[PDB]
Amino acid sequence: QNITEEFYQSTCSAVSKGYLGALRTGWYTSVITIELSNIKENKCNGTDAKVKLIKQELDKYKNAVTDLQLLMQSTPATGSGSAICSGVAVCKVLHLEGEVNKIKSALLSTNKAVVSLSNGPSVLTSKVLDLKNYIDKQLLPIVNKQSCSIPNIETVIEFQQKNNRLLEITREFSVNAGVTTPVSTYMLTNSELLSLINDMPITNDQKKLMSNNVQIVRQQSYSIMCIIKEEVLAYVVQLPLYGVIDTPCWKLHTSPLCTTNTKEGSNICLTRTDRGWYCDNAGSVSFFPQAETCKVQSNRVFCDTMNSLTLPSEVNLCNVDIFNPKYDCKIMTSKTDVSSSVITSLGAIVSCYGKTKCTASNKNRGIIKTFSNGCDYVSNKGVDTVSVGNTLYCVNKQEGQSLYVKGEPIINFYDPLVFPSNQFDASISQVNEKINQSLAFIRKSDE
Amino acid sequence: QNITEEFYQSTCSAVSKGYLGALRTGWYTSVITIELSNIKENKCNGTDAKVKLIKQELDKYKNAVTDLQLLMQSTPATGSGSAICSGVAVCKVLHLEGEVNKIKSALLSTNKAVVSLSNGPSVLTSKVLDLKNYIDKQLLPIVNKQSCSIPNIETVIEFQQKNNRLLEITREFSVNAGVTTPVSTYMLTNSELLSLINDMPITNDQKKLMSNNVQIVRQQSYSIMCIIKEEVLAYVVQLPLYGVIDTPCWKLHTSPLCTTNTKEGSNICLTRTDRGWYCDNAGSVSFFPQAETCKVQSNRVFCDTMNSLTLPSEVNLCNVDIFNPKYDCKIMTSKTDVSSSVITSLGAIVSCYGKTKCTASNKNRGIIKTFSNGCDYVSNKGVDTVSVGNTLYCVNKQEGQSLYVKGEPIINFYDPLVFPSNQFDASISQVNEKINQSLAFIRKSDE
Amino acid sequence: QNITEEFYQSTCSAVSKGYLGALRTGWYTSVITIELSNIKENKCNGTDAKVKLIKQELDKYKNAVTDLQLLMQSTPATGSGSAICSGVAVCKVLHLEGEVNKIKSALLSTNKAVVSLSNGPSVLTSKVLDLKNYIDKQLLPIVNKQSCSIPNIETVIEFQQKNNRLLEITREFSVNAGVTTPVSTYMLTNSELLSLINDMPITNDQKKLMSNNVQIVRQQSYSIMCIIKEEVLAYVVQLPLYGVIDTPCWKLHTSPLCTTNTKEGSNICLTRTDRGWYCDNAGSVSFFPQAETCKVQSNRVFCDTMNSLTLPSEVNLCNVDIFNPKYDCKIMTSKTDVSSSVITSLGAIVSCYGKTKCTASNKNRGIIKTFSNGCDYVSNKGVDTVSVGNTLYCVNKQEGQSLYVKGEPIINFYDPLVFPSNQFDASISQVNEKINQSLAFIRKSDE
Ligand SMILES: *[C@@H]1O[C@H](CO)[C@@H](O)[C@H](O)[C@H]1NC(C)=O
Ligand SMILES: *[C@@H]1O[C@H](CO)[C@@H](O)[C@H](O)[C@H]1NC(C)=O
Ligand SMILES: *[C@@H]1O[C@H](CO)[C@@H](O)[C@H](O)[C@H]1NC(C)=O
Repeated sequence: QNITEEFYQSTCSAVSKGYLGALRTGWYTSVITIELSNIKENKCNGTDAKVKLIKQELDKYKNAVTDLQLLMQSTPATGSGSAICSGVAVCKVLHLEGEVNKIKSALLSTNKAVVSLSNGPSVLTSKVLDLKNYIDKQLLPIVNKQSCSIPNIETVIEFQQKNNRLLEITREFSVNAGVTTPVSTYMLTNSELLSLINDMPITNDQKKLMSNNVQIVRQQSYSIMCIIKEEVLAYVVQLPLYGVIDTPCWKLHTSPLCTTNTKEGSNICLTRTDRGWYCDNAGSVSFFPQAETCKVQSNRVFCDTMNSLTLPSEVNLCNVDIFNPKYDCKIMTSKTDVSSSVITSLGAIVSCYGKTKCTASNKNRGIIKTFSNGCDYVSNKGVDTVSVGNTLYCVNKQEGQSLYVKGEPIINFYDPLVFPSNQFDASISQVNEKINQSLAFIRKSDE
Repeated sequence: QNITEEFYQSTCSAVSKGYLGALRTGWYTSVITIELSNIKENKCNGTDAKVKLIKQELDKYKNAVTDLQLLMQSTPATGSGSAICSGVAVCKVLHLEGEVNKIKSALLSTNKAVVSLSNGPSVLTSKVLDLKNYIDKQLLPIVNKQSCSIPNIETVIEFQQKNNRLLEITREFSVNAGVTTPVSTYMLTNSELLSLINDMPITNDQKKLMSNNVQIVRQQSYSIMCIIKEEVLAYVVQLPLYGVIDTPCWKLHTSPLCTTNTKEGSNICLTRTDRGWYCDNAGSVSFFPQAETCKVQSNRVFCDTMNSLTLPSEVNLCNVDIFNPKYDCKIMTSKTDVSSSVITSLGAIVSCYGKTKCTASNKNRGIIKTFSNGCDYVSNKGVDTVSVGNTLYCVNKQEGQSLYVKGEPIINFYDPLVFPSNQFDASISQVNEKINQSLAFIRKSDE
Repeated sequence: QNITEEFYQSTCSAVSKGYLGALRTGWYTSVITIELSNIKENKCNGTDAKVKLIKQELDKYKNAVTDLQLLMQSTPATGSGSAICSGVAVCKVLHLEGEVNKIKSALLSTNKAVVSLSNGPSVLTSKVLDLKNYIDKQLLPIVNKQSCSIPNIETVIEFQQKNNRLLEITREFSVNAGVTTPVSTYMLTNSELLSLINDMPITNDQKKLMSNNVQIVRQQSYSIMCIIKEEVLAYVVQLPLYGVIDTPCWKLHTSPLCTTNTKEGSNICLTRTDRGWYCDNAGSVSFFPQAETCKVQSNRVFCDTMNSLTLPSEVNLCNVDIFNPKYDCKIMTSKTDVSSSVITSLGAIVSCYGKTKCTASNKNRGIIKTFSNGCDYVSNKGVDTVSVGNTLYCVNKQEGQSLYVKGEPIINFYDPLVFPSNQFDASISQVNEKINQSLAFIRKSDE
């Protein structure tokens, strides 16, 4: 893992390079079945406590079954509808007549089986729980008589253990309108997930990747409820396919860059916009503005292209030349010089203004650097914490090399009188045009 | 269900009509009691494992009881205080002396009972768990001797099952400062909720509505902890009363509308503001800006007026004439032409700019539409996915009719030199006044 | 508890005073160990149901152990890395050879013990669960033979109870990448937390404070996973140290202040910015802009300085003189006069504009106050609810004294023609300078 960082003194921004990205570009759906028992209440003369315990657990089984039924009778729309059409397409096929009977026959003797549906896909189905065999074989002879037979206490415990997975799956599907993410161990055990990864149409290097990051895989997966019909509970798990592997990725960090005059009210500020994760993707750059869309593990990043923006690759030139014409680099302006700090991958940017006490300390040496007014940076080599005012941040102690790219702060190139200080989604060149417009009103009204 | 949609080419916005709204306007509180056992530790000479299991579960019962006590001794304020005064008013009455004794007497023989409190309301109380009868009858003869009696293994399992609901209710009330939402199956089982709906002072059509959408009802309900006193645990469930039923509701979708010049830096943008859910409400329009405030089920919408804004009904004319003087329609401006798409109820708005590759595909036919630069729309009829750059969205496959309302994009009516490009919460007429002000500075400085 | 409030009619803002703050300034780490059993599968000829139940629970024990191992083999970075360096420093020491053996020896006979690590700290270690003794003593004689011995049903239940805490701790550490907050009862029981508070190097008054607010303490704590190695599961709990106790704190509430002309489009608005919690802190003021960073219990506030801004104490003069030169008080401007209300600690600010029906009611008297157009305030004395349009808010019924500070609304001091209506993070003096600039263009172009 070659993680490196670059602080640009001129724009008060840093870029953390060297990350290998795995971008989600496709979906792999799989059908998960639970064999249920079509057992209407069959209540008999019962008294001894083992029978009461069985009848109680049996009512919890019926309530979970009717709840999954009212969940499929009326399914509320979810904010995930734009990401689940593939798994939903499998559920719509399962609703066809005879289709639940097909998977019901293929999984008659085995747990796993490939099934060609009436919509063509050769989908892979599994069978993680068998309640029809247990209730109809171990319980009906106990409840299908004039008076109930006495089950042994081992059966009471075994039925509470088996029925448990059904109750938790019904709880998640009910509170989330049939669509859950991340995918829990109740929907798919770690053992079942690794077996599903092994059976995926991916390279052996991708199976090793998803198997070594199962929690991230779970967080980028969906579990979709299909149907309860004819003693079968089926639901689709939608797993990520990372069509982009090992693509270069980097993270942009930005902090306010103000002037440091001694008279308050005479200072102007500037901040680069669009901080977050950038990855090379198909001749363009995929930008992820939201913080939860990229999970990081050491050297590696796992992003979902669902919540990304597609930018031309020239967007990276804002990191090397912000005044560069191939790309209109974006900034925001204000006159709000409040001190702050940003913890980067290998150090910390500190924007210190006013009377704020900014410093960087080592746990055993004490304060090793005092920041003056302006925007500065310190590496994690020898630094443990950074204090800005009354706030103390912890520096990431990850190994890597930092580079301080010295340069004049670009905020000094601007005349304060004509500066646009109210700008939000503004470009470097847009700001220069507003300055030419305020300068033309004085050029004409001097001549 | 008559769901229809209208895309306005002129403003790059769409309106999804035909939804029937159910707006929350009132609250129905109900008291939920759990009979507890005032049993101080009564530890005796115990050794056999059944006694250990009982004593362990009994300590978990005392810790849950003392935790509910420290929860009512000091109750942290919650961000829900502006929505729970009705249920809280019932809890303040329960704290009166003799009032817990009243409900304790009315529920002596039955589970449900109406109780007239010392604040007048005829409230409906229930009794979902009876631990006083079970501990004092089944457990004290086992622990109230010199040496403990041996309980059978059926009692150990039955006590872990009954004590379980207490522990989960105490967990939710403890982590949430006594106020939980949504209302879980631990606070109120699906069986108890449907019975509470049946006993509500609502029409039979509203009971069928809440009973068919119990999860949405749960998400729009509160469970408030009252008091633990004199062998009684009481808490109030605050359920929604939908005074507005079947009111017309619609959803506004907006997307950036920019000019498409070939020289970057010469383009101006405009976006309609206030996207979200609108419902007719009491001679006005209730607007819901936040995304989680309206749950949708097929044709129907369930909103809470707690987080809504009240607008004049003329706000709908921004959908028919945005240049119309009865209402100052709102826009935001910029020069940020980044491509994007919005998945609507029956199609997709696509704002394509620059070199971005925007398209709409069918699963079996491939690309069926390529968007050019500007703002456009495509219906879900025959369309499965929409790609903008490296991002792929899924189109909602819901049945309904779309209408493409052709019209000149209003961004073309604006001169770029005098356009206000930094506007956030700006009106159509506000922007026109800023244009008259920049045009007067050139009219006077030409004459 | 002396809670008081002050409404400033001139700026449409209120300040709730009298709160005693407890600001987190340090961390107290403690090591929590669980003795595990290094037991490879030792599967034997087993058939009777008690053996099946044991073997099932034993596989759930191994899966939880391997999951904690893959969690420590690859630990994903978390957004909490800037707040956990202290507890992480203890985990890095535990990874040293012989260091897990040290705590393994000190806790050989007792549950609690102070341990001097190979990094100096005298840390306090505990031992909350002993699975090595239970599996190796109660289970291996049952599974380490040619054919498995029959365990009694008491052992099956006791092992499911003991193994349970391991499975829930592994679930939380797995889904959260080894760092959880708040700290659950699974990580640390209420009994263990109070005992940890008693053993803390704090005054007796701080132990009473944290013990009376354990849920807030839990919400401001972290549980960090260390290592699984040599039959020991260790994880660090990072508890808050409140170096600031009983410091004066107050909460600023702001609401839009517009003009009330009868011709729409001629009104200008202004809103004070930086609403939230303020606390005196080390010669400065700690401001908390985010809503979840301060938990309130009656009179008291518990904040974390991690997400605060440090402001000069002159920031309070925006509450007494907003036109005052020692501090540049901040405002935002617009022309968006939409009615709204803010529920304060002791009353409600109501900003009423247009045709909106704003009122304040008592539950038994009905409407007791009708607001006219402008910004106004009403105390909670005699008031239960406040209605703005179709929205009804509940007034906090907390006891305290309100003071209505009468004054001319400052929005009336501004000429509408030259007002800057697009301002976001703007100062009072910044706005005055933009007004001098628009007035100079007319002074020179009249002369
Ligand atoms: C003003 O416009 C000219 C175009 O001739 C350009 O070269 C110059 O950079 C502009 N001024 C500023 C301050 O950007
Ligand atoms: C300028 O003001 C006049 C008022 O006489 C108005 O009719 C016109 O629409 C305004 N101009 C623009 C571009 O809105
Ligand atoms: C204009 O500038 C002068 C400085 O001489 C200042 O005193 C005055 O307050 C400014 N005007 C406004 C409206 O703030």
